Amino acid sequence: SGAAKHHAVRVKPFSNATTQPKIPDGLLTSSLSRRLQNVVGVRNGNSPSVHAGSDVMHVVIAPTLGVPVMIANSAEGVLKRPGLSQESSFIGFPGQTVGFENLIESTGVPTWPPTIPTGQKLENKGGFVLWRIISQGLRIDLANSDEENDGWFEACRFNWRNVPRDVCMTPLDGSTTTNSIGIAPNPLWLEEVGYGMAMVEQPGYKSGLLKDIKKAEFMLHPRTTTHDPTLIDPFEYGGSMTSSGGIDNVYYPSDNVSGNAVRFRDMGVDQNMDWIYIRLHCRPNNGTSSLGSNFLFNVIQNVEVAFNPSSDFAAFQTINKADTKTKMVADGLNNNPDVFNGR
Amino acid sequence: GAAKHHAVRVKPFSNATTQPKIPDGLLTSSLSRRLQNVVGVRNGNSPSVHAGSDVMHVVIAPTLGVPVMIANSAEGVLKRPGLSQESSFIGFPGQTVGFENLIESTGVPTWPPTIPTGQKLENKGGFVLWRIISQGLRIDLANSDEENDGWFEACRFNWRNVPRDVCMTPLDGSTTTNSIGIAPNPLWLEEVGYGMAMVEQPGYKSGLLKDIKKAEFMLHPRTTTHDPTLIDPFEYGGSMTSSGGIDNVYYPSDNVSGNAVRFRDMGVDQNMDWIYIRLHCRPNNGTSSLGSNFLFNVIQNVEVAFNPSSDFAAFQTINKADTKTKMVADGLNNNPDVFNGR
Amino acid sequence: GAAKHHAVRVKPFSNATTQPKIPDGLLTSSLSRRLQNVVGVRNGNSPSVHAGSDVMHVVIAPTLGVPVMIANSAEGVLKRPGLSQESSFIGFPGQTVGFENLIESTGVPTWPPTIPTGQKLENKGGFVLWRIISQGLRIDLANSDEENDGWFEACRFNWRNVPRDVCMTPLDGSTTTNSIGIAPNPLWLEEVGYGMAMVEQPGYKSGLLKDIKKAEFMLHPRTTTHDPTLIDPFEYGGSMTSSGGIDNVYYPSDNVSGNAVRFRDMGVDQNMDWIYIRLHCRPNNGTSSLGSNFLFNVIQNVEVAFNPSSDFAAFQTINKADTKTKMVADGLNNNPDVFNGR
Amino acid sequence: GAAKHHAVRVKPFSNATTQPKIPDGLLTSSLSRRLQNVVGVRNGNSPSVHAGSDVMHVVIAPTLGVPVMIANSAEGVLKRPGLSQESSFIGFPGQTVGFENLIESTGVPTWPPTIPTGQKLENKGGFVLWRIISQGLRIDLANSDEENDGWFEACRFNWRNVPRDVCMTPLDGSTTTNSIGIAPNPLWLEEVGYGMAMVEQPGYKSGLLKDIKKAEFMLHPRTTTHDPTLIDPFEYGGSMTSSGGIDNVYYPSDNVSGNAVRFRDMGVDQNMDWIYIRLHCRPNNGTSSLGSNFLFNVIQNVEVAFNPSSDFAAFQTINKADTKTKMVADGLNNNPDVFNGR
Amino acid sequence: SGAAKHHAVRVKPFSNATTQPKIPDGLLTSSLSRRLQNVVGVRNGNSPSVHAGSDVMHVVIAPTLGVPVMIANSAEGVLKRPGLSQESSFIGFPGQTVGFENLIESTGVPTWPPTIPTGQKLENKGGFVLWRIISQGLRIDLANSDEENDGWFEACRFNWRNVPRDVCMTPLDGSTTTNSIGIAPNPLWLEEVGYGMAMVEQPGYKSGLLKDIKKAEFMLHPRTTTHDPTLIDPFEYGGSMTSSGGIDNVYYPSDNVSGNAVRFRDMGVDQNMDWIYIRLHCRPNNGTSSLGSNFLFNVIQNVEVAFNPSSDFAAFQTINKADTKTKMVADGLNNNPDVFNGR
Repeated sequence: SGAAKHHAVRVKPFSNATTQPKIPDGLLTSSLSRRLQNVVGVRNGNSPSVHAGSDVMHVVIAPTLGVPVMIANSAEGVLKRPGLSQESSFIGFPGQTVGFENLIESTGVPTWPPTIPTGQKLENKGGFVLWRIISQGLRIDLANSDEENDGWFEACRFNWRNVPRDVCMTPLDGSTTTNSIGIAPNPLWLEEVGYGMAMVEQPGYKSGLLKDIKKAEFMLHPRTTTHDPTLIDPFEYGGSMTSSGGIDNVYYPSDNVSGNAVRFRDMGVDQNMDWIYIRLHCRPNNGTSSLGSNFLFNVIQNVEVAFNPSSDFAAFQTINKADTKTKMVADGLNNNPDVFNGR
Repeated sequence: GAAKHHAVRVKPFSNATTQPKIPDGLLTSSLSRRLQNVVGVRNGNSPSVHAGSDVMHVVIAPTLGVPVMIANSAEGVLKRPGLSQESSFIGFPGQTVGFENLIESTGVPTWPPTIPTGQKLENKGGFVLWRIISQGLRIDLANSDEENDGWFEACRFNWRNVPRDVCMTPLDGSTTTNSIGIAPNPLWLEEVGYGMAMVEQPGYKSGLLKDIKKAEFMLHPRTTTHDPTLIDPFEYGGSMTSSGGIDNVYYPSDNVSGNAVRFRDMGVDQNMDWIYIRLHCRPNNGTSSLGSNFLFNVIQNVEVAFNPSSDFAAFQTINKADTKTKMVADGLNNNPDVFNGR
Repeated sequence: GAAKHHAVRVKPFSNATTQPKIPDGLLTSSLSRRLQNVVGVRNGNSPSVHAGSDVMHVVIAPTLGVPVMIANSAEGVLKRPGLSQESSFIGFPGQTVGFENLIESTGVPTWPPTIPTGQKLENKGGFVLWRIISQGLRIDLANSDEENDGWFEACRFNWRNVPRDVCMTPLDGSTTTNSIGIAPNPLWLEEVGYGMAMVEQPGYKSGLLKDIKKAEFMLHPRTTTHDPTLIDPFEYGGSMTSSGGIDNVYYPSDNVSGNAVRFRDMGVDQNMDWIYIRLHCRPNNGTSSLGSNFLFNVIQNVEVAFNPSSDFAAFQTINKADTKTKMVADGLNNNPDVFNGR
Repeated sequence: GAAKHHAVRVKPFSNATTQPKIPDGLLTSSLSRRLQNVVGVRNGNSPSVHAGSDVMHVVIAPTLGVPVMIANSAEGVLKRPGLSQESSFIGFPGQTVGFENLIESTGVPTWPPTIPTGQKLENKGGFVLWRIISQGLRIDLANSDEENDGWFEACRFNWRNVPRDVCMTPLDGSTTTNSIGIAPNPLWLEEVGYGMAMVEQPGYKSGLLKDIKKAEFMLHPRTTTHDPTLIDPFEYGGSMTSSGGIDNVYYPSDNVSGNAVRFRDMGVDQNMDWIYIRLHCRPNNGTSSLGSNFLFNVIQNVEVAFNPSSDFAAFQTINKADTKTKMVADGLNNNPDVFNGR
Repeated sequence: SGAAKHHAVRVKPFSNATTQPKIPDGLLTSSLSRRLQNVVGVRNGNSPSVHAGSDVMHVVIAPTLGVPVMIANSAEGVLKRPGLSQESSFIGFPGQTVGFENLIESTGVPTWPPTIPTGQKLENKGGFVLWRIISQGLRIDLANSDEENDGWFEACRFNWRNVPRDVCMTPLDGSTTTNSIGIAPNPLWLEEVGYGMAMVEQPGYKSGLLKDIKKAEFMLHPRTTTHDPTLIDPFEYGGSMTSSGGIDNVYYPSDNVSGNAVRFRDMGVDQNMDWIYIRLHCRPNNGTSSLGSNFLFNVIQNVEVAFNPSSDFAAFQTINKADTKTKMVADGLNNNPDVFNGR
């Protein structure tokens, strides 16, 4: 049937079954989908202070809108965020429908970084307010030569604590300056949960060699029950959002109890999905004799949205027909807690 | 009888039962009311706001109490001159649903609200959880064969969910009664509706006004579970505003306050889509052409869970889940056509 | 496999499994705890508030940690004299659930809260998502056969959903311990309970106190997806309040603040209904006649999704969806009878 | 799977799918858009060109973006007085297709073109290959029943294929907007249309204007492979021309230049035929009798192959060949009747 | 049936069949289980005296409670235990239910290292006294690059001689200082049995290359007969326990004939299981031109316990139902003496 391609994309995020996947449950009567993808080379960094004497690169793949991947202790992170935000780098989906634009609220002039405490406005540029994740996957390949392919990795999926300050907003293209913004997992989660986490005790935890990580594939799991959409609400902020104050330009709620913090958390995250945390114990990188482990990151976030009539995409929307196999497809998918499976 | 419930679900004006429900077993004890109103509507002769324009703009939204807003209406021109797009509203007065505005400190009922003084929007329905079983609109042109020209175009759409797109106004369509309901805000036309490319929306249709009596407009639900809407307590000051004139149409001052989002959530069944209609009517200039006369028949079938303090709580019955509910919903919403035959 | 889960769903006190679930596959990885408590309750001898009254008022609510509130109990009269309707609370101390009040600036645990100074209600469970698999109360008249007179009446109702109808108090029923849960507020009796004509409510039943040992009260879930509740971070200054006395029962200071709605949403499983019970007991004069003594047995089967930091995360198991879940829920909630044969 | 595609093929206004295709597997990766427009058209009141004439001449052509040209319409009389036969154009503004006139040396967009200075007609779609899945026109007499008199006649014909029979004008029907499409040139009426004895043409039909609401005009494709059209880069100086007036209707200055043939080939899907319609309307004297007012509804379902630079490239889907394509096309084109029952 | 997951964990210690495995024989009427796991990077050390001129790392995986793995001649062992206790390192299960706490008996104040000869008390902190091993496995992966993956290994399982001084107590987390204690195989076993053992003569002995050890999986074998639980008895000691006197803080019975020695041996070891001894003939490590072989150790000990009513875990206990396939599952498992099998 026609739902076969949708189910295939549901269980295999990188599947080539269809360019316009859907969750065939009939929730979004008329909707369109985009397969957001990005491929980036990532290398563990040589940090002077924050990750001094550490060859561990920390990866969080989260169901956030636009910037699902956060990497701490990457060379790009050390370059772009020196000593700030855990020297992290972000992989997002620039030049694709989703995203926001920061404006000065009083005048409407786009502005990045935000000039807080002055009033700001995150303008939703996607032409949609309801969105959900069909499936989200990450593929990591060790791109070093055979004489430098040493190291290992550990990974586990987990139930996120839903703390507003665990998510942040950063440019979709991974820079610190472009005013096309997405929602990313905050590096603050690493130093409050991630670094101290007892990974081995999490169900589904797995480990392996970096030279074999190219055979692994990490994907988030949805619920077996109906996958409710996330509603993007209007968002304006003054001092209710904050950053480290440095050139990293990673902004997150100033606290966890304000109404803005909860609104930001709810609108920026698909809370039907789980999170995955990966530690890459890489080849050392000191810049003189060891130059770290270079990786190939391939992240795909399949998203279904309901476009509003003002959008030019509203003409392309198609009908979402409910299928009888959707629930059992999802249950079969999420009945295995293994953090990764073979490609 | 699940068959009668399904019949009402797919045909809002069906007479299968007087107590329809969504037979999914979500609300354990509940009671439903089929809110209805019949109103005559004519495109207005506005001096400035719609000067020279023969288009009457109709929005049918899944709001509690006042589903229909009509801009460039003769009633709108008379009641709300030069304000709120000279709109008129069709609601459900004298039926259980509704609110009453009070001055919060003293408790004195007060309409229009005395902003910035603290106000309270008291829920008078005796319920806090509500949902829409089905909503329908029927329009008939009431002109003679010598005056029955014109055409219409309509489409359903996914609403952008902006708090200022909804407003609160008297249920009976007046500006003073103080039996308030939630309506689509005429400000939606100024920002989305007027400049909207209707022809590009899926399910868009057009037709002649003389043939609109054979059409029927209904909102479409989701195929999945139809979650109910919760009415929260509502007190406000400067967080709500209006045009400041005698139109007495009030709405959130901005789109970002907590009150704005609470108002949006509680006033709208966000499981249902919206429909927009443009009526290209006979000109109404006041001297040589006197417009198109319409009969509007709007029905909103609502299911609520009454609280024990209500004088309707004793009449609640059980909601029994039926197997065919999802199939009925999917069959209903699989066709995006804005209207069908009656 | 899922038969034990269904058994616990329909029978809260069933011995089928120590780790029940709602087998719908909603929480992929989750663990469950069967929160239970057995207490002895007798009607009190109030000097002023319930002076001369022989009625104990019991509310069974789907609140996290302290589901039962008893007004005009001996323990209520002793611990909370002339305050909060001299009510007692039955909670689940020493088990996983609960909060801890802190001074926000320093993090030092502190009970009672030092209003209006900034307080933080730290969630001490390792979970943020929780839902009630099933909740039930058993009441046993422990009086001698010679003193078995009296009668009771009960009803289930759709809850007002007002923030001030819920409160926070120590889990162990005291006023001093800094392990806090969420309880139905005795203010609900003042506003709704006392003035309710219970006999009119659907599913209302009455019986003799000597036959209450054969009855079982249990809340009714929905037939649709039992969506979980999210515990949000909570910090309060003047947004919470109390009677000002030593009863230390704290609740939102109004029904409209952001904290009020957050508290109400996070503390209550809104997929369940509430139960109100009136116990008409033997009089308690304090010296010679000690009224009626009961055995209260309340069980709240809760499913939670533990976060990584929790030591319980290692024990979580996979929730597999079962085909009979909807049928079981609908069969359970299709009967509005407030109690069924034990 | 392909049933929806066949439905759109035989019924241009069908609601089967928002992304139709010709399922022949010609374009491996492609996306489709259903270009539609609904306009009100009434016969004009010309001072000189159509002075005293009640006939509107309508050409439905397979031109990219502006398929319909109406001569002697009120809008034509207003926008293009005494020029280009006082014609109106119905195009598809704001949708993907269209061009932009530039000054060739600087690249600055400029409309009208500054002949004889070098101009460039930049293709603003992200595609170079395009073909028409199906094209149809619906005409509705919007006059009152009292004023429903008049008749119409129509025929389909094999097109001359002369470059000056096509022109470029703004997509939105204006004379000033710099979003350009390809339209049938009103010069074709002067050379062919006006002097045509329509009654002799095969498939010719006539009817009453009051019954045109029951008719549907659609172009007929071939039964063989529907080969796509290629949009070539186009730069022109004196090779294009206009009447010299404010109507801004531009067409090749002769029929033999390389640019003339390139323009003709790239702007027209030559696998389709054309349709000529004569509407004999009520007279329009400009003050008391306003002639006949129609509702024009034209849909052009187009399949394109987007190039990598386009943002639409990500949305392209695989065109799978179907066994029923040839049968569907042959069944469609085997009937030369100019219109069929709506 | 439901016993399928239990049998799967019985035969595959790293199986993801269930998070709460059991031995479905109906011995422990009401019980709860924990899957104790730890993942540690291990490298053969460069010792100056004890393992001078030796590239052999000695691994013993024993059915001891909490610290099943002992590695001699590891870099961590050379660092933490210089010249003492065979320069060994231990992989245990910290932060998981099992373990002990050392106290001064007279005052009850926790104290590590013990201040012997003064009276000490090993306080059982698990909330249980009856325990048994469902299954125990070890996975070793060579984490060197392809230009440093030289070496080989040999392994054999054996029947332990049950000498009390062959086991010891050491912190669960592998340090020498944390007061959360477990039971480990004593390095003294190596110099009395292990170093001189004729490994090739033991049935089931196998050998291979270090670059292929990642395909091997070592697991202990239980008896085919009923798996009796081990009872943890109260334990207090003065001079009946001893160490080398150095900063290694590895403590073991002072002799083999005291009542305390036998009690320690019986309570700390599941004597229904066999032992495995592995020799890793690693790449040389001299600190100037060869830096040894780096490994990834992944050890899992699946344990079933009966919690006492004072424990908070007593509420979570489930019923142990006897299954008809348990005996044949165990017999099929232990009928092959091969020291390792493919993963």
